Amino acid sequence: EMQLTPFLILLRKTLEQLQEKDTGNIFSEPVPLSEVPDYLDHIKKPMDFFTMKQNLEAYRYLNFDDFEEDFNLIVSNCLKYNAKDTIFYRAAVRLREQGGAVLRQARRQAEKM
Ligand SMILES: Cn1nccc1C(=O)Nc1ccc(F)cc1F
Repeated sequence: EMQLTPFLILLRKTLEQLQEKDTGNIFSEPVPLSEVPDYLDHIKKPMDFFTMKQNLEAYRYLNFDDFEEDFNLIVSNCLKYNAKDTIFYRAAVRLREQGGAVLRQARRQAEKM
Protein backbone atom coordinates (compact mmCIF):
# COMPACT_ATOMS: atom_id res chain seq x y z
CA GLU A 1 0.00 0.00 0.00
CA MET A 2 2.36 2.69 -1.30
CA GLN A 3 3.34 4.60 -4.42
CA LEU A 4 5.26 2.68 -7.10
CA THR A 5 7.69 5.38 -8.26
CA PRO A 6 9.50 5.98 -4.91
CA PHE A 7 9.78 2.24 -4.37
CA LEU A 8 11.46 1.75 -7.74
CA ILE A 9 13.78 4.69 -7.06
CA LEU A 10 14.75 2.99 -3.80
CA LEU A 11 15.39 -0.32 -5.53
CA ARG A 12 17.54 1.40 -8.18
CA LYS A 13 19.65 3.04 -5.47
CA THR A 14 19.88 -0.23 -3.55
CA LEU A 15 20.99 -2.16 -6.63
CA GLU A 16 23.70 0.43 -7.28
CA GLN A 17 24.88 0.09 -3.67
CA LEU A 18 25.01 -3.70 -3.98
CA GLN A 19 26.94 -3.44 -7.24
CA GLU A 20 29.48 -1.20 -5.48
CA LYS A 21 30.17 -4.04 -3.02
CA ASP A 22 31.04 -6.39 -5.92
CA THR A 23 34.36 -4.69 -6.56
CA GLY A 24 35.64 -7.36 -8.94
CA ASN A 25 32.42 -7.09 -10.96
CA ILE A 26 32.15 -10.88 -10.87
CA PHE A 27 28.35 -10.62 -10.54
CA SER A 28 27.76 -7.72 -12.95
CA GLU A 29 26.74 -9.91 -15.90
CA PRO A 30 25.58 -13.52 -16.37
CA VAL A 31 28.18 -16.20 -15.83
CA PRO A 32 29.44 -16.85 -19.41
CA LEU A 33 27.96 -20.22 -20.36
CA SER A 34 30.50 -20.45 -23.20
CA GLU A 35 33.37 -20.07 -20.71
CA VAL A 36 31.77 -22.23 -17.98
CA PRO A 37 30.08 -24.97 -20.04
CA ASP A 38 28.93 -27.10 -17.08
CA TYR A 39 27.35 -24.20 -15.17
CA LEU A 40 23.74 -25.25 -15.82
CA ASP A 41 24.35 -28.84 -14.66
CA HIS A 42 24.37 -27.50 -11.09
CA ILE A 43 22.58 -24.13 -11.22
CA LYS A 44 18.82 -24.13 -11.82
CA LYS A 45 18.36 -20.34 -12.14
CA PRO A 46 21.35 -18.14 -13.02
CA MET A 47 21.23 -14.56 -11.76
CA ASP A 48 23.37 -11.43 -11.96
CA PHE A 49 23.10 -7.69 -11.42
CA PHE A 50 22.40 -6.86 -15.07
CA THR A 51 19.47 -9.28 -15.16
CA MET A 52 18.25 -7.74 -11.88
CA LYS A 53 18.34 -4.27 -13.44
CA GLN A 54 16.30 -5.54 -16.40
CA ASN A 55 13.78 -7.18 -14.06
CA LEU A 56 13.54 -3.99 -12.00
CA GLU A 57 12.81 -1.87 -15.07
CA ALA A 58 10.28 -4.43 -16.33
CA TYR A 59 8.33 -3.89 -13.07
CA ARG A 60 9.00 -7.46 -11.96
CA TYR A 61 9.98 -6.42 -8.39
CA LEU A 62 6.96 -5.02 -6.54
CA ASN A 63 8.04 -5.85 -2.99
CA PHE A 64 11.35 -6.06 -1.25
CA ASP A 65 11.23 -9.87 -1.08
CA ASP A 66 11.04 -10.04 -4.92
CA PHE A 67 14.29 -8.06 -5.11
CA GLU A 68 16.13 -9.75 -2.25
CA GLU A 69 15.29 -13.23 -3.60
CA ASP A 70 17.23 -12.51 -6.78
CA PHE A 71 20.16 -11.03 -4.83
CA ASN A 72 20.20 -14.19 -2.71
CA LEU A 73 20.33 -16.26 -5.91
CA ILE A 74 23.48 -14.42 -7.02
CA VAL A 75 25.08 -15.35 -3.70
CA SER A 76 23.80 -18.91 -3.35
CA ASN A 77 24.58 -19.87 -6.96
CA CYS A 78 28.17 -18.73 -6.47
CA LEU A 79 28.56 -20.61 -3.17
CA LYS A 80 27.07 -23.71 -4.79
CA TYR A 81 29.14 -23.75 -7.96
CA ASN A 82 32.57 -22.69 -6.70
CA ALA A 83 34.90 -24.56 -4.35
CA LYS A 84 35.42 -23.03 -0.92
CA ASP A 85 39.08 -22.30 -1.57
CA THR A 86 38.39 -19.86 -4.44
CA ILE A 87 38.19 -16.11 -4.81
CA PHE A 88 34.72 -16.53 -6.32
CA TYR A 89 33.38 -18.40 -3.29
CA ARG A 90 34.83 -15.88 -0.86
CA ALA A 91 33.47 -13.01 -2.98
CA ALA A 92 29.97 -14.42 -2.51
CA VAL A 93 30.52 -14.62 1.26
CA ARG A 94 31.71 -11.01 1.27
CA LEU A 95 28.74 -9.91 -0.84
CA ARG A 96 26.32 -11.74 1.46
CA GLU A 97 27.76 -9.91 4.47
CA GLN A 98 28.22 -6.45 2.99
CA GLY A 99 25.18 -6.60 0.72
CA GLY A 100 23.00 -7.92 3.51
CA ALA A 101 23.69 -4.70 5.42
CA VAL A 102 22.72 -2.59 2.39
CA LEU A 103 19.52 -4.63 2.06
CA ARG A 104 18.49 -4.31 5.70
CA GLN A 105 18.65 -0.51 5.61
CA ALA A 106 16.88 -0.39 2.24
CA ARG A 107 14.04 -2.65 3.43
CA ARG A 108 13.60 -0.36 6.43
CA GLN A 109 13.19 2.55 4.01
CA ALA A 110 10.57 0.60 2.04
CA GLU A 111 8.66 -0.12 5.27
CA LYS A 112 8.49 3.63 5.95
CA MET A 113 6.55 3.97 2.67
C1 LIG B 1 31.13 -19.64 -11.63
N1 LIG B 1 31.28 -18.19 -11.38
N2 LIG B 1 30.68 -17.66 -10.45
C2 LIG B 1 30.97 -16.35 -10.42
C3 LIG B 1 31.79 -16.10 -11.43
C4 LIG B 1 31.99 -17.26 -12.04
C5 LIG B 1 32.78 -17.44 -13.13
O1 LIG B 1 33.10 -18.58 -13.50
N3 LIG B 1 33.20 -16.31 -13.75
C6 LIG B 1 34.02 -16.36 -14.83
C7 LIG B 1 35.08 -17.26 -14.98
C8 LIG B 1 35.87 -17.23 -16.12
C9 LIG B 1 35.62 -16.30 -17.12
F1 LIG B 1 36.41 -16.26 -18.25
C10 LIG B 1 34.58 -15.39 -16.97
C11 LIG B 1 33.78 -15.42 -15.83
F2 LIG B 1 32.78 -14.53 -15.72
